[PDB]
Amino acid sequence: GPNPSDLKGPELRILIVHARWNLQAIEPLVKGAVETMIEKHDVKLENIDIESVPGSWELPQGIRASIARNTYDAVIGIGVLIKGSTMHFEYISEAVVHGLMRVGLDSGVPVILGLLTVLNEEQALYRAGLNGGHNHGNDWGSAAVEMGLKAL
Amino acid sequence: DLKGPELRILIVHARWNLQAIEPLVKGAVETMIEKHDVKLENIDIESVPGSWELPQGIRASIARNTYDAVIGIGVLIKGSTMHFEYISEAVVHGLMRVGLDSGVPVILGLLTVLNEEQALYRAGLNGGHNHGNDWGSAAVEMGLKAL
Amino acid sequence: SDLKGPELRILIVHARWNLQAIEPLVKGAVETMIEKHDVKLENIDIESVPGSWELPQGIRASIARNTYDAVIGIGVLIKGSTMHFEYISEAVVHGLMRVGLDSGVPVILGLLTVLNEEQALYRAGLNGGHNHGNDWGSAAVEMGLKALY
Amino acid sequence: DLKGPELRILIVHARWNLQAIEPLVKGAVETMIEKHDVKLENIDIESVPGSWELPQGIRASIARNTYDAVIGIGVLIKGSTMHFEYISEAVVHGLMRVGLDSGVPVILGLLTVLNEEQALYRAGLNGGHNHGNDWGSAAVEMGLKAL
Amino acid sequence: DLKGPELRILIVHARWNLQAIEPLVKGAVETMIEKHDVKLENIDIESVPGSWELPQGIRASIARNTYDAVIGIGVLIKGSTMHFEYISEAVVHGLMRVGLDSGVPVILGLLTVLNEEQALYRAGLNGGHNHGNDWGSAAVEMGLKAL
Ligand SMILES: Cc1cc2nc3c(=O)[nH]c(=O)nc-3n(C[C@H](O)[C@H](O)[C@H](O)CO)c2cc1C
Ligand SMILES: Cc1cc2nc3c(=O)[nH]c(=O)nc-3n(C[C@H](O)[C@H](O)[C@H](O)CO)c2cc1C
Ligand SMILES: Cc1cc2nc3c(=O)[nH]c(=O)nc-3n(C[C@H](O)[C@H](O)[C@H](O)CO)c2cc1C
Ligand SMILES: Cc1cc2nc3c(=O)[nH]c(=O)nc-3n(C[C@H](O)[C@H](O)[C@H](O)CO)c2cc1C
Ligand SMILES: Cc1cc2nc3c(=O)[nH]c(=O)nc-3n(C[C@H](O)[C@H](O)[C@H](O)CO)c2cc1C
Repeated sequence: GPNPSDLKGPELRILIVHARWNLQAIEPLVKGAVETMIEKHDVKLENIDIESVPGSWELPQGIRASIARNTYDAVIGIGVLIKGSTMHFEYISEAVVHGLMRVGLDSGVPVILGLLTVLNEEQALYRAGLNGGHNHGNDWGSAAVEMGLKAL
Repeated sequence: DLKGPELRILIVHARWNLQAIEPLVKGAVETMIEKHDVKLENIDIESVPGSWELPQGIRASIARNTYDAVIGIGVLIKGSTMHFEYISEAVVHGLMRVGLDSGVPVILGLLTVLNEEQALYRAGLNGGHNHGNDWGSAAVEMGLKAL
Repeated sequence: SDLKGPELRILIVHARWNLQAIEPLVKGAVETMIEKHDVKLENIDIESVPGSWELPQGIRASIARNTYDAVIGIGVLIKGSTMHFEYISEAVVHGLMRVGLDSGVPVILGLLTVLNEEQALYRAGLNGGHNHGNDWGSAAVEMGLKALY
Repeated sequence: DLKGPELRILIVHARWNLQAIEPLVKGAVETMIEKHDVKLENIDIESVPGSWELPQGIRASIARNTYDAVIGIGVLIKGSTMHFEYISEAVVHGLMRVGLDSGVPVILGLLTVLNEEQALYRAGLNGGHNHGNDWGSAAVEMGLKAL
Repeated sequence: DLKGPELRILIVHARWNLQAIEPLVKGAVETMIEKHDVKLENIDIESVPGSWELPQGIRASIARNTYDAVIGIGVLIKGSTMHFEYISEAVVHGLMRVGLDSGVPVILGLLTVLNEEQALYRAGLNGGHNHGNDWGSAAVEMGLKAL
């Protein structure tokens, strides 16, 4: 499984952009990422910006717009895509993931992937720390801090 | 709660499967006007032959005029060949690229369905929800956040 | 379409694998542009390349040499015993989208990605099918005009 | 008949599955020389460990010297993992990119097969047709059309 | 018989599945030093949380220092969601991009497997061949050919 770090980033500025489809799963993820950065990495509450966009499709664009306006040491993109009856899931999952990798590489700002691509709601909730699962948001918080520091 | 009386929105839609396209365009327009105070004269509506032309039509139009947000609308239905799989992927990638290259929010109004029924259901027919409404709200929201 | 493009310059690049299917497609695109959209025969350049893989590159080279208002890329890819079909279908389609977006010139997709010969011939107007080359011709004129005017 | 006595051709090939690679390189070279009058000293041949390095080895080489066309040759065989699926796609994409970025025609000589037999058959063994010959002609034609 | 006593090599590896990663890194390093005369001081070893961070970690590092070649090592195992499919593809595409953008050879040391056993087997355990050895030799070769 994952192997996080014990790094401190009191001076890091971190941006979190999350979609709003499936808020039930999004909230615990955001909260986990924030709590872990503060309590475990000494990031300051004032240095964490939180923005939202309607859906996962908008994540790469929202992130790109925000890092052009302000300066961040790392960004976490959070969203939940659930397979439905159409091929929508397959095609936008791929476009969004590609989009996030591009924004990070174009800008030089680490973009941490907080995108869940699941078959059903249960899988999402389970990865958000509910029903006995592990909250992946925590890992994302630690990844952001680590990448923020290594980025300089 | 978001109002954009000064927003300029572009809507580019393909012409294959007009039966499903029209309700989507209409739903988007009605929602922006009636619920976000966008002005009818501030909404440009253009069309292209098919979904393949969507990225290019949008790229050309945003180079000519200035818009706060764009909605690309089309309907791709799986057929007997592999056409559907390969162009769906290319068109979706194309739309993301035009949005990122230009800095202009591009809202995805592309239905990629197995059959006609699925598209109509997502256009508000037969008891379904009209996704066009969601796209209009998204365009307004992204347009405002874009500044 | 009631659109006329007597001043449009159109480029058609087609591959040579499966000429049986390629010819009717090219022919249908040309005849439609001329007879239905008043494009002038002398304003239509026709070029060929060995295979679909070369399509994006041939188009990129040609639109850097001359000026065109719209381009139509024509090729036929048929599923074989290897994964060749799946991988290059995807790369070629992506390449044609890229060339159109990089250059600003409308690229009409005239690429058939079929499971067998019959599907391609049918889409070329044979055996009771509709010739897709006609639609491509009309799309190139429309996009050419909207490219500018 | 296309003749290119003044063309400079580059051939970069991987080294995994040499049994299939050699005949492909050989067919491409023999065909350019014997049928298109390309000069032996005008053909550079380079190798890289595997297919993954093909795009990078080609990019490096066309930055150093000037070539009219390039042929990238390699063989990918489906194995037990998903490696085949993911690098086949990335390599093919990488080869298309290098060609478009540079303006130098890149001919695809990458076989993506399910097993060894399929690759040998396409290299001209066991009653099959050597695809290397086709690639040689394609490079000459694209080399001349590139100017 | 390639020797690169003056080569500077960078190795960036993720930390998911350390059980498989360590043997891979070790095989790569040992092979470069014992078989290609690369100096232990000239090998930088960095890590990142997961495979998703590999392309970015590598890009940041080759912007700071100068390396003749890079090896990106990570292990992606198929799970219950579609995560594996989507990020395997994006990471592989990402690594090819960083290598083509920068001009620095990037050796793919990414295992995309269906289960833990497949990964350990490819790391030289349970009778398998250590793929890290192959990657170390590829890096030396591409580093030397890169000039
Ligand atoms: C049919 C359909 C299904 C969608 N499913 C999701 C989903 O599961 N998760 C998500 O974040 N956004 C989803 N979206 C929203 C998408 O990311 C975006 O807001 C819209 O396509 C318009 O840009 C969906 C949109 C559509 C039209
Ligand atoms: C065989 C075939 C099937 C097509 N199916 C669709 C479709 O379902 N929806 C759509 O908007 N366009 C479709 N198109 C049109 C495509 O987006 C484009 O206009 C044309 O390929 C010419 O560039 C299709 C074109 C072809 C050749
Ligand atoms: C195994 C194999 C199958 C091919 N199938 C097609 C096909 O169906 N259509 C086409 O235009 N070209 C095809 N090509 C040619 C390809 O588009 C191209 O010319 C060359 O592969 C690299 O120049 C094929 C090439 C190979 C090696
Ligand atoms: C598990 C595995 C399977 C591979 N299979 C192939 C293959 O079928 N063909 C090929 O040219 N290279 C293959 N390679 C090598 C690849 O092209 C490249 O040299 C290395 O991955 C390091 O970049 C493979 C490498 C690995 C680790
Ligand atoms: C559901 C899930 C599965 C993951 N699986 C892997 C894996 O198999 N290998 C790996 O290196 N990283 C894995 N990661 C981590 C990923 O590469 C990355 O570090 C994090 O998503 C933060 O951007 C996974 C992350 C998630 C959320």
